[PDB]
Amino acid sequence: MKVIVLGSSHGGYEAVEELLNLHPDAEIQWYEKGDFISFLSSGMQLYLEGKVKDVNSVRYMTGEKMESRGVNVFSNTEITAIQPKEHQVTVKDLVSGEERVENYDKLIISPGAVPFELDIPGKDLDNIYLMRGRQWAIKLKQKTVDPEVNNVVVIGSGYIGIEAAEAFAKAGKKVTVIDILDRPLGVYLDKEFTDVLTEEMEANNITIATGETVERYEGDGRVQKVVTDKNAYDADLVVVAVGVRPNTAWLKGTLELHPNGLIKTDEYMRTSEPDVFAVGDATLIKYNPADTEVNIALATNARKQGRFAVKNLEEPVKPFPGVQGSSGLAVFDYKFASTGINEVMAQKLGKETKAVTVVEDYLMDFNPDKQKAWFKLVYDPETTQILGAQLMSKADLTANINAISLAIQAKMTIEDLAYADFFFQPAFDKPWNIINTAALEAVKQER
Ligand SMILES: Cc1cc2nc3c(=O)[nH]c(=O)nc-3n(C[C@H](O)[C@H](O)[C@H](O)COP(=O)(O)OP(=O)(O)OC[C@H]3O[C@@H](n4cnc5c(N)ncnc54)[C@H](O)[C@@H]3O)c2cc1C
Repeated sequence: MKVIVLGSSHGGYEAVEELLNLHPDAEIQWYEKGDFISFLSSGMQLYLEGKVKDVNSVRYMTGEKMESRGVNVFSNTEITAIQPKEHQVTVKDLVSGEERVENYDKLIISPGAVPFELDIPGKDLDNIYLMRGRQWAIKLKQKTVDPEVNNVVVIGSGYIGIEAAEAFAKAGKKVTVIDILDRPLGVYLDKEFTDVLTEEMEANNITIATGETVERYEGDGRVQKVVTDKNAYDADLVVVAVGVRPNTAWLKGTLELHPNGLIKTDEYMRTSEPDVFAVGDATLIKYNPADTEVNIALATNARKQGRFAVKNLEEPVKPFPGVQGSSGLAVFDYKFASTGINEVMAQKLGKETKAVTVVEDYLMDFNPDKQKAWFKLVYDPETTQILGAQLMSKADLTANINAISLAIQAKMTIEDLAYADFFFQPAFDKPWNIINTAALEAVKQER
């Protein structure tokens, strides 16, 4: 049984791991069009801030290690087309230009996504950079110490844009973040959280320009200005972090795709064609808070889907359990985490919700280490089932969001969480901990 896996990033990598422990006998080929196997773009911020010195260590697998396990690794080799009925792919060795056709019994593809670019005048003056992969990581890092870079503009105020803004602010640059949306990180956090984070970023000389549409880049050879409908900003470097496009144009006509380019798959990771499975950023995933399919481009999702594709390789026997969209990040001193439905998600899905927010010290009064914490619990108005939660503090309390992720999956209610058994010891929390306290508030709001 010969299985070909496309892609060495999170989705493709975990498919290879699950093949090794479920089908040790199989002939496994692993293809990567790039030069470097399994670079962790999630670790790029630690490298840009100087926490990690060696860019080549920001990875989780090497071709050498997988070959020791009997996998055939082909780096610098691109799968150019799939011929699904005859079960063949044509591959191109990018160093020699050779093209050959390869047959498979089963094919798992995790083609991923590419950074979205602004197709505007000035489009590629020098020093308009993107943020994905090893080559961009290295170029961004060289700019961090360049004395000619004084002003950097990042377009996009989502997760990746704020990571870039923090990294260049810490390198001593002046940073402006521009976006059409009215709040940074709105996809992850509601207004009472992003108001605090905006103040924190502005204290560290990041200007946030919201509600503005970028119209063109101006400069002579290299960028010098970014002009929006409302303003013109000086820029020595631009980081475009607007979003991501599925890497699927080459699949048009071969596999069924959604209007937005995402690959259609069912709950067993099967595509429209026999024996080809698709995983990761290029697909939709079962979203349990709202019982629907949503594109949630996270490494956690791609890894779980990669293993479930291998579980359903011979028979559709194991439907995907679904996810809650859990995410977490530190922005200067604040560490936040969120899961499930928040205001932007509810708007997009047309879902009605209720919520309580508690802001108080997470340790008892007499303990001098006490610090404020913000917690918001979102629940269904009819059933009072838990639909989401967001938490933030300068203290690290983020592991508590893992309990809310499970509560949503288990369809627990505000009353279940109000009296759930969480430990107490006064160096760590209060007799009713942060989750108990917000659920107790919600029980009062519904009485
Ligand atoms: C800056 C940054 C920070 C992030 N931080 C986090 C985080 O902290 N936590 C988290 O959960 N997620 C994070 N993510 C998201 C996460 O990295 C992605 O969700 C995940 O990498 C998706 O994996 P994938 O396999 O679907 O695709 P991709 O990572 O896009 O990889 C696809 C791979 O397949 C290769 N390929 C594509 N086409 C072909 C082909 N035709 N032939 C051969 N090879 C091909 C590509 O070269 C690429 O290596 C972050 C992403 C970025 C960019």
